[PDB]
Parts: sequence; C-alpha cells; structure tokens
Amino acid sequence: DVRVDKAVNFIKPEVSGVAEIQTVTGLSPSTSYLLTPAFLEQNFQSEAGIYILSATPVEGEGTISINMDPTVTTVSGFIKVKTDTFGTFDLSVVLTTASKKQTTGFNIIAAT
Amino acid sequence: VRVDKAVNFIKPEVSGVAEIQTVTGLSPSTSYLLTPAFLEQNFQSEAGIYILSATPVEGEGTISINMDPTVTTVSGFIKVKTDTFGTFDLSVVLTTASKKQTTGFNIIAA
Repeated sequence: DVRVDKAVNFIKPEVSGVAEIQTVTGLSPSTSYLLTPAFLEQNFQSEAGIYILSATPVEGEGTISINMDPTVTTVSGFIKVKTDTFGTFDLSVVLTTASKKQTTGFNIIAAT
Repeated sequence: VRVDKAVNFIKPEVSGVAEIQTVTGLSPSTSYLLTPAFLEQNFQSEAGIYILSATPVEGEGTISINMDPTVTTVSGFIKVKTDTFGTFDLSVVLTTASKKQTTGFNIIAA
C-alpha cells in the first residue's frame, strides 16, 4: 500500500535564482519517500513577473517544477528521497524571481 | 515509492457532464495513488477557464485543476485499487469542455 503522510509547503527563497535549503522533519528514520507538487487557490499574477520554482533533493533523485508562465504552464516531476536516522531530509529550492511570494507545496508519500 | 506510469486525463465532450476514463496495464488488485501533473500548456489559447475534477469510481479523493488566473489550484490526490485485470475507472468532468488542453496524473505505487 501507499499513502500521503503529510503535506508541506515549499519555502519562499529570499534571492532570485539562489537556492536555499528546506529541511523536512518529523518522518520515520531511514525511510524512502516520494514528493509530488500541489498548490491551492493562488493568485500568481498579484504582482509582476512569473512564479517559477524548482526543487531537488540534496541527496536523492528527481526534480519538481512549477512554472506559472501564462502561455507555457507546467506542474511536473517528483522527488525520491530518503530520511536520515533522525527522520529528516533536505531539499534545494530555487525561485527564479523571489518577489513571487505565492504558496506552493508537496505531498509526502510513503509505503504502508 | 515511485511513479509507475503517467497518464493524461480524457477530454470530455460536454461541459459539466462526467465521462469515464479507464486506466489499464497496471498490477492486478493493487493500491495506487494519483496526483496531478501537466507540461507546457497554454490554458489561454481560447476563451474560458480550464477547470477539471476527477474522482475514482471506487476509492476516495478528488483531483482538482482550476487554471483561473485569480485563484489557481492544482491539487488533490486519488486513492484507487485496480481490479483483477489491472484496471480502474475514473469519473472526469470539465466545467467548460471547449478547453482542450492536456493535463494528467502520476500513478504511484510502493
């Protein structure tokens, strides 16, 4: 079986094009998870520029892309990542234009 | 835990009238999770808003995709189990059927 363990929002990086580390905690130690993108009720045109997020695991596989360009829109990808012995993992998250302060996120999917 | 397959949603014919999508080629009698995805779509190639909802015929959850620029949502997940023939059915509805963009879902298993 498979299930959604919990939903987490992506961080909002401070600087355009410069990745920040997002740490996720509270999961089972030494366990494989799959992350998929999602967002709810966002106005991506509240100010100028385009919301474009990319996220990868520091150690793992996959890239999540959320590109809200109005004639070429993408929500795709996944991340495969394993927790450490403390139930945590790190992602690298980059916003192409950091003034886009909309909220997006991912589901954390687990075997059961 | 991985994506086994990605499949496109059907494009229903009539606004607000659900149609059945059958997914095949999966493991028999196995639980899957579905989450939405799409690539390089122009949701403004014509007038009206792309708004899709999908639910399993047997299972739970709803995927919602509302590309309204004022209130954009790409969300929800479906839990569904295949029959003994590796298939399952979804019920898919477009609010405005003239929006013929392509969207879809991941099929996830462990």
